[PDB]
Amino acid sequence: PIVDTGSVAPLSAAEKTKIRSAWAPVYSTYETSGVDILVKFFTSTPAAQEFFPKFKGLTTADQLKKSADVRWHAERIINAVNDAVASMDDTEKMSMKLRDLSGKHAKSFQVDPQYFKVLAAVIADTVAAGDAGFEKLMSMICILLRSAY
Amino acid sequence: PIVDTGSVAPLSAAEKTKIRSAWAPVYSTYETSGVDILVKFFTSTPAAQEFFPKFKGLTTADQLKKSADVRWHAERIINAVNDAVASMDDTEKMSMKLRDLSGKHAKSFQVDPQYFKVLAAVIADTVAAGDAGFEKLMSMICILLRSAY
Ligand code: HEM
Ligand code: HEM
Repeated sequence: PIVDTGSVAPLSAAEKTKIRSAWAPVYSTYETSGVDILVKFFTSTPAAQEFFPKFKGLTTADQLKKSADVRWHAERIINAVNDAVASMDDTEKMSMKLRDLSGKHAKSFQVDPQYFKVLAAVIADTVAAGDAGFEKLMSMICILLRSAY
Repeated sequence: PIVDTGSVAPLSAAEKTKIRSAWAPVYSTYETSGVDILVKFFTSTPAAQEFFPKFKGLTTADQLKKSADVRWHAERIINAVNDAVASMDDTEKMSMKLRDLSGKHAKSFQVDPQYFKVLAAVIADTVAAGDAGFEKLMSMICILLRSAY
């Protein structure tokens, strides 16, 4: 399961390879994947909706997929994950970028840190449901995303 | 015409209104608009191509529209303009964000500052060809984008 506290063991060359494979297809059409992942997370997790101000009024999954605000937010989130995937070999660069992002979530967007893993899970199901390796990569991302809180 | 030096007169309430109108449709489907604007700029301005490292190998306009790298870069650029459009009433906020962006272009991406206006022109043709008001908004953006150089 995905964790957002403590530490997780490094990624093995084997795990990185599977991740890159499962990711390629999804990121290949990130504009669609991203929106589905975000629309899914948003609709099924009511408690977290108050944190998407620009989505006020939107409710049906159909309205969301059409809002340019939703698409932009999804494209940015989905590309952040991609940056992480592209940096599995430079864990130092991966950290700097995410810690920076952590700060923005805590100081500006003011989002409750508990949902990072909830959304991470949706991304995991969609990309490679069941793969522990990918779950490990999402854990690193969640742990770093909470580093500024 | 669009300028990237000196200063330009403030935007009148009348100009801001036309801008918001011409922009709404374009930004409404920014993922497509952005890619066309960028693909157009890139293909017709060979001299500036060396500054898009992630596009090495890409040549036909068809290849570009399919690359995820091109789409992401276009979506980011097109949204930067949108941020500016959304801030015409808070020229102070508009400056901070752009100056920051100026620094990135000069210190990291290392892009030749002369093309800002060339691309700004393509964005102007597409959005509201001929409108001086919109050209004024693009000038503010180019002047600020060169402030770090
Ligand atoms: C793996 C999880 C997540 C990733 C990788 C992620 C990534 C990002 C990225 C890259 C941005 C763009 C920031 C910028 O424009 O500078 C962003 C913005 C934002 N994120 Fe997160 N995010 C995550 C989870 C969440 C969650 C769970 C929430 C809400 C419960 C959230 C709420 C926001 C908000 C409110 C913004 C600001 C959007 C705006 O006003 O334009 N994020 N996030
Ligand atoms: C109105 C004009 C322009 C705007 C508003 C604009 C906006 C942006 C934005 C918002 C980014 C994202 C930066 C980030 O990821 O933090 C960016 C990246 C970039 N821009 Fe500009 N840009 C403009 C013109 C240009 C021009 C003319 C060139 C090249 C001749 C250029 C080359 C780059 C490069 C190389 C990147 C880095 C892309 C990457 O490696 O991910 N930009 N620009």
